[PDB]
Amino acid sequence: PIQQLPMMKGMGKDFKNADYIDYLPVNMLATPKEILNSSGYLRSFPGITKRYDMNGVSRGVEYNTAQNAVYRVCGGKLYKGESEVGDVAGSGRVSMAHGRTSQAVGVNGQLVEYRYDGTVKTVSNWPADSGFTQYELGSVRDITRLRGRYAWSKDGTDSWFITDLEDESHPDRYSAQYRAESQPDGIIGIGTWRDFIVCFGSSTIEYFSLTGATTAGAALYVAQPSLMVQKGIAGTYCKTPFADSYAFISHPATGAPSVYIIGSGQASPIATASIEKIIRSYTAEEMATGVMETLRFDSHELLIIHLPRHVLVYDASSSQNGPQWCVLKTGLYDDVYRGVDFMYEGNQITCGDKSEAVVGQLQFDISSQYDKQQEHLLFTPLFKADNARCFDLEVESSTGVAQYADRLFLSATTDGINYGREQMIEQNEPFVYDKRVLWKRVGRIRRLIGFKLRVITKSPVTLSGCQIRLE
Amino acid sequence: PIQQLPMMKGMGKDFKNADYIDYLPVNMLATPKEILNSSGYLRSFPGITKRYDMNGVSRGVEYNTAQNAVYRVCGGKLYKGESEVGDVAGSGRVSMAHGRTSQAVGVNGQLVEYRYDGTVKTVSNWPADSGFTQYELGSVRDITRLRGRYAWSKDGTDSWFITDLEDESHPDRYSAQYRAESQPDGIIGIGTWRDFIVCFGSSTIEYFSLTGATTAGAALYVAQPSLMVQKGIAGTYCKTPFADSYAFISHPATGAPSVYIIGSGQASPIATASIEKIIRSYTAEEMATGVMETLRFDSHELLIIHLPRHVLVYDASSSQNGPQWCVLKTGLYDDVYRGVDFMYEGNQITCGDKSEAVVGQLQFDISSQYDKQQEHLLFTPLFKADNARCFDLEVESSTGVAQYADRLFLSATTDGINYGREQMIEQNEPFVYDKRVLWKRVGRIRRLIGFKLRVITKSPVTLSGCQIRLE
Amino acid sequence: PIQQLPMMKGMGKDFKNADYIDYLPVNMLATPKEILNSSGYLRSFPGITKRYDMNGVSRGVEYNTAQNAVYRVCGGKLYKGESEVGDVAGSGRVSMAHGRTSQAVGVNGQLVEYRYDGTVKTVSNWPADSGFTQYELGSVRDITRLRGRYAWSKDGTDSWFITDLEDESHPDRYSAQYRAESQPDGIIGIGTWRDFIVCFGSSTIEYFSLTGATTAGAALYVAQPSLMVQKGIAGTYCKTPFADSYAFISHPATGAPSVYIIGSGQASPIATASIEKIIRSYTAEEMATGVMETLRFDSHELLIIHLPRHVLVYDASSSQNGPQWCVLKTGLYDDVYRGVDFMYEGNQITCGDKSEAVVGQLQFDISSQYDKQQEHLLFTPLFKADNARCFDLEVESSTGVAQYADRLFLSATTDGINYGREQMIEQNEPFVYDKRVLWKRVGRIRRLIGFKLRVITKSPVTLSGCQIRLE
Amino acid sequence: PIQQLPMMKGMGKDFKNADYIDYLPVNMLATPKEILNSSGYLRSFPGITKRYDMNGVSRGVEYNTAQNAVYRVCGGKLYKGESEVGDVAGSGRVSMAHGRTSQAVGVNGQLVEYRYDGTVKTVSNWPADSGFTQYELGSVRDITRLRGRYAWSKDGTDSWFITDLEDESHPDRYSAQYRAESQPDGIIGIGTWRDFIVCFGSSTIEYFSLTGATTAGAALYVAQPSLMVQKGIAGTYCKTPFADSYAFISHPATGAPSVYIIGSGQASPIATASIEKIIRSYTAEEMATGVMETLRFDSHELLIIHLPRHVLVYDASSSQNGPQWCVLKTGLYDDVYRGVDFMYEGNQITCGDKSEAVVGQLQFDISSQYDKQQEHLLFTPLFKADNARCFDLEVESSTGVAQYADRLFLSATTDGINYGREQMIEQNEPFVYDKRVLWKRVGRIRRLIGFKLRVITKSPVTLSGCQIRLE
Repeated sequence: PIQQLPMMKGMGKDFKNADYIDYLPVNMLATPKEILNSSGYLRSFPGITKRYDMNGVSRGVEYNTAQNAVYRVCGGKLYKGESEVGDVAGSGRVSMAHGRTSQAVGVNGQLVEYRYDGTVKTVSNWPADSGFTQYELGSVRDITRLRGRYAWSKDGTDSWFITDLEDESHPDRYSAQYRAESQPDGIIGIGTWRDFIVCFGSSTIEYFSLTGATTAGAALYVAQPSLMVQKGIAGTYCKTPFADSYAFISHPATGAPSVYIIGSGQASPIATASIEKIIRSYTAEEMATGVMETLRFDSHELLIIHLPRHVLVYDASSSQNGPQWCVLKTGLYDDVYRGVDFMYEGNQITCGDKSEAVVGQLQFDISSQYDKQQEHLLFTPLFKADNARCFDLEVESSTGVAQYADRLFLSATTDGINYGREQMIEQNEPFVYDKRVLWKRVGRIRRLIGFKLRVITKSPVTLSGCQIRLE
Repeated sequence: PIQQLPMMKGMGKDFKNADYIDYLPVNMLATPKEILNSSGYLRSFPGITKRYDMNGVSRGVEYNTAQNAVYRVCGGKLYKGESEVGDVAGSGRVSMAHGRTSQAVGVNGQLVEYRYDGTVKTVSNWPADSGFTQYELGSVRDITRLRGRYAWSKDGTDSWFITDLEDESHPDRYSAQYRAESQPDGIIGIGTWRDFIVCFGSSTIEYFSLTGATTAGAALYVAQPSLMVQKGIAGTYCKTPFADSYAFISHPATGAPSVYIIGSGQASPIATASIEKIIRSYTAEEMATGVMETLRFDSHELLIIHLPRHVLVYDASSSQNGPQWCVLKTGLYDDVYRGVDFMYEGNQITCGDKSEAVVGQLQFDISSQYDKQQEHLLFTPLFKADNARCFDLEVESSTGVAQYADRLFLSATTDGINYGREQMIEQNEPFVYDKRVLWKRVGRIRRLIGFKLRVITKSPVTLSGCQIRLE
Repeated sequence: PIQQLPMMKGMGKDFKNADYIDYLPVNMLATPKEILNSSGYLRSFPGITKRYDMNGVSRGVEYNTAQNAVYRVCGGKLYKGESEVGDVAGSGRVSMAHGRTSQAVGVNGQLVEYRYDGTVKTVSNWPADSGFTQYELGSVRDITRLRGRYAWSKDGTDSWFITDLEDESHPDRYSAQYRAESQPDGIIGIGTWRDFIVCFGSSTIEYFSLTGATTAGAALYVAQPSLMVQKGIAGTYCKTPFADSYAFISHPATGAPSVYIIGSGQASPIATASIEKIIRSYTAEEMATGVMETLRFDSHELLIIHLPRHVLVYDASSSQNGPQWCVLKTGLYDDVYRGVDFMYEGNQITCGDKSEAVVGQLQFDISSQYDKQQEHLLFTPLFKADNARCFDLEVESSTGVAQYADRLFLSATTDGINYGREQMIEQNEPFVYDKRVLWKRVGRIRRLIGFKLRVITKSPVTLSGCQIRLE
Repeated sequence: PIQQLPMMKGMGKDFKNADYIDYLPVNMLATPKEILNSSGYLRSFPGITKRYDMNGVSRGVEYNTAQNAVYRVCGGKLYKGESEVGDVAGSGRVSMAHGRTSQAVGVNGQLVEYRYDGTVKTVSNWPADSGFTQYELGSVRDITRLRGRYAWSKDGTDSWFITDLEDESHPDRYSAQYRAESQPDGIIGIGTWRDFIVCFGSSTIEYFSLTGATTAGAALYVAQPSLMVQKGIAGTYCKTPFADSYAFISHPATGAPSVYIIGSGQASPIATASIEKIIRSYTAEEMATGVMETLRFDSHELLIIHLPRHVLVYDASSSQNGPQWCVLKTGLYDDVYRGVDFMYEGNQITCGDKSEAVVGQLQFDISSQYDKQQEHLLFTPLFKADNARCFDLEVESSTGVAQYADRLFLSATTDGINYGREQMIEQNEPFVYDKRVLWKRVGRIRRLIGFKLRVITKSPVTLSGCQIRLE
């Protein structure tokens, strides 16, 4: 009897509290596709090759559609593709937006607009000489663009302001300040959904639309209670437009945090129990600092979440049997992934870096990150097979492209935590397209068994059709 | 013939009047998950370890989103986190809300507002000197906060009042009084759903939405009869926002009390026959004093109901096979559970207490309550197995974490009430991750059988996939 | 055991990065129909036979419903059916539209109207002598006709202008200019959906409908934010009305480009992973110049996409097993297909040419393009058939219409990339309707197998019911 | 092994391009009904018996509800029932409508109204001496009636007009001229759906509804863009109200023509690939002259389409497994069906003629058209038998009503084109209701087989339950 073992996700035990957790594949994305007796395979995440040299670690990215080019804030410089454009202060993640005439950056509590001519302005009140209203423009937390106006949220006071129509360096003359007020507090983040300005506080998300006022002094934005969601976000960068709405990480104000996707007046959880355990392992800080982004390539719709010790990628295309989460990492010892700020330009996906002043372009026919071999794990779930005495562990691996006959460590665990002997089998060989990755004799399963299936290589890893002979 | 036995809910007989009741697992939550041949396991509720030392028993808790903190009323003091910020009179349960500038407590019929600057005020009528309308302000029953206005229900006269926008310590100048008015009486509780003030009476639930009127004397709230629910609440704390609406315990004015969740003008029953019997056991009093809370952790969506003798937890994430209720208790003699007022902050869930002046932090890797060993009960439904002989009673447990090889009392019932001989099997062992909790020989089934499967532990208990060999 | 091998879509491995890709049929369309034990067959694309001689290569086509005739722009001439009716400058693709009194061509930043009375006008500002408003009428990108008004998009400035009701040669006197304005940039293309002017930018698509305002200077078109889509188009000719909405190619601004179909406020993906890889193989240029068109015949609803090296046809009527894509080509060495600008007039589908100054009429009873034989491929997917020892490779073919006993090359790959020896079998002979295309002996199957099934013909090729005996 | 052979629709090969086509039953209607192990039968189309001798070939028909009679334009006369009530000029198809005081015929570009009192008037402009508006009344293409007003389309000018309320001989005093205007051109046909005037052009079908305006000059009709259909019609008589909306033959302006039924803003295709090929066999001419009609009898809903060489009938009440088309013909050599202009009066279905100056009434217990023996065919789809010997081919026929023992020609093809030997089997006998149409010895099937099953008779043919023994 030949038995197939699912490999898109495994099961194990958390030795800290003896709870059943999910072993997520490392550096492997699940592609659901009927190939041969498998209906899906697993492919290594594309490697990164050095492309440009920047000032420092990346702090922001955005695909400007006005200039049709990628703008990145890395280190202390602002770039338009490769050419430096200006200077940026601060040291942390910065908010970015763009408009008809300038690229705006929210940094260090300032809304700094770099115009395409070459002039750098800052958002500030109208001069007292002009008969225009003066607002309490405090610090700046997050900025967006809508209808030819920059809308930015003041730091922790439940207020936001929109710039004027024909002078973007100053707010609107009469009515520029708006508030949520369907909450005690919370303006943590701000975005633009379709034509609504979305204010994500804590335990509240609100939508504001244009009212089309004509008299001076009237409010130009009105809340829509029919679309408000009773949930917040953890930090100012714990949100992103994922598919057609916003996917975010919930604030601790409504319970234990988890990943949600906005529906219509409600949020639908996307994180599994294991993902929620990983998130809960973080404090309020180290989670308010998480960065969420989205990627799209080869029918893959990925949501990437970076936290100070993890990088979790959720696939919306391979979630036919529940959410599909994988863990990205750099090196061989669970070091946090190095890529960040993915943006697709021309015909290539370009990413920044978290520790060096470099930028990579996500090559597809290699798996090495800046010419360094990487580790891919593929766990199999536990199952009870008393006295099975299994044989012929076969995996279908797509070979042919590599630099060396890189091998594979196959090992078995009997308790769900502790793995035993590791066997090294050639899983690939350059310029050969018929390999038959197979281990003939495996042990006798006493009560439980699980398989590890680790690979370390600089080449793409494709695996499918994991099967055994149970007899 | 190997047969699997469900553990999430057992059957039994009620010896008082010979009825078929359900045996609800004690201190165990059912997590649905494909473990191995089981598709779900049962995990002990996390234990409580002392965190702080308060003035007295807990009287309320609320997550202040304006301050991003947790406010607890315990004993006679009000705490922000761990440090006192004021003194609260009275001894019973109090209502808590918070706004931009203050934290309001409805206690002893007074809306006492503690401002963050150090000023304690009481909501009272406007001075007669001011040219503002004066209202007959009675005792305060329940309070809530919406759009910067405290709305509070006066005791038992079907009236509620909203405070002024520019002075929270006084009611609104011109139109501050409203009446549900679609009911002969009843304002038992108040709350805010999304943007509507929900007023729960006895045998009715009304929604009030903002009119937006600007002229003086015009009502700022209009009833939405389309959303009216023809059911009430038993007590002023017999309601809680559960998932996206309010879940409550119905008032005797509409028949036998039971647990409902509000849909869209409709209430869907959540309680089963056993829960209805448990609720009906108490009088109208001891139901008016019930408490309801909500917890959310590891995809677990628990609705907790505290009563004078029963603490019942309904899991909304494991109700696929019908509602899933469990019983939480302290000690080995069905004493009521001690933890109360659960609230998550930072990365920990903290709970008050019902008898001692302490606050615990709900540690997960232990199962004891303040270093006191706990009793966990499971049950299997009665089945007719005439002349069958049971062997190889296997139960799968994830062992490994324990300070003692805690044992397990297995016993069988043949009539559904009385359980026979009790046998001790080592169900756990320190630092051993494969145990195979098993009993070789079970007796011959005469007519019926059920199993007890009691555990006494200080460490987490995980159990799944009970099976027997019926032959 | 007789096993059926589908040929609607094969499977293989890319030899540059070892990824599992699909193998689309070449020059074949899958017609779903219960023929015999098959439920579908595959028929060659109709061949092209020379119809007319024109000035140059095709640059645009349209169906003037006012004149009830096909207008083509080939080389430097504009033809109404056969006879030329004007001259068109430039060298690239031109936009076409028509109305009651003229045929408008958008070319070289100009809106040139050739009127049916024989005279040629051009869209230009109203003379300054009149009191009518003057706009900045720069270059043109895309033009459309709706309600007797020509609406054209200014090149790269987000603005679009409409003509006048009584004078199509000049814009509207008072309010002729409109903008999307819910976007940093993008006016890439313009169209008319049902009664709305649809503007496709980068990462946004907007809809405009008639207001009905009669006062001077009032807006005549209003944007409908409810119908907007958060996606753009890759180029100005990367869109076509397919069924009841616009099928387009997404712009690199929203991520990796692919093929979408607009629904109601959202875009439904169409392209498969292999098609997305093929699209991604192209840069921003050589993708913005791609063309898309729609064909309809014999219930076939084809969406054709022309790129510098690939012509991809998507069949909407045969997409019950997922999207159905095929590749068209000219010659035997995967060149770009020469037929372009299909339009059905009278009872014939007439098409232009990409390399010569000719026009074909798409004969159905042949398959040769301008009396030149073509090559069709029918791959079958790989499968694991260890030691199968297959026999009796049968394909059911409808023969009889042939000018020679055309053969068929049958070959098998054992890895998905490299194919073996080719055996020639008569799949056709003139004036015979019983042929039994069959190969008796096929070799033992080692691990995998796939069949190529290539034909080179001047005659129609119909194939169905590919089967083997595996024993 | 007894196998049932379906007869509702066979399959064969068109030898011009060797393409699989659906062999439609000739003069046979499929009637779904559980008779015996068959679930449906096939009944001969009822024969035509001469009723009246008119002035010539029929040109139009309409059921006048105002007079509760039938108006037929045959030859040069207008007939009310049987009697002649007027004279009509021209020789082609005319348009019919009827109102409160007249029967209106659109012919020769003129709207000629025959009033019930014997007055023949023509729609014409008001005399200039009046104070009412004068329009540019061109020719008349199609006419209809709604709300007491005659609405007619001006030929080839995308405009239509409505007559006056109190004087149907002149257009409305102030606002009688309306224009589609959401289309380059095309007013091919006009009708009324329920209360909406439906204007069918090329590529557009629009709806106009009452405005309710009372002032002079205001538009009585406003376009409803929410119901527009983006498909035209081939000719002025290529549309009929089928069930609740209009079934129509699409214009070549939108691609290859087909048959559609209007839904809600979209047209649902009804034709199959074979019917699309049959339609495409004709040019734009010879298809503009196609005439559509509807029939209803015995739970049979029939859509009849007349072309110069094909009469195709679609049965909407027998389309559970797909469209059910049949071919009607006169004589033995596929001459076009003579019957035309079906209309139900009293309890007789009455039809005109295409060649003779007579009118028939569709007798139900015969099958001859004017005492001429008719031909019926029932093909069987091709199935691969591959060395199966066939015996005992039986068919269930309900005999009894005949004047002679009519015989049936049974033959079998092996390639779908050329048929074999013809065997004559008595399929009917006068006053015998138990016949057992059966043929013992059929040949050996080499590869494929199909059956022709032709019956030539003057009597009704009812066939069902065709079965054969394959051994």
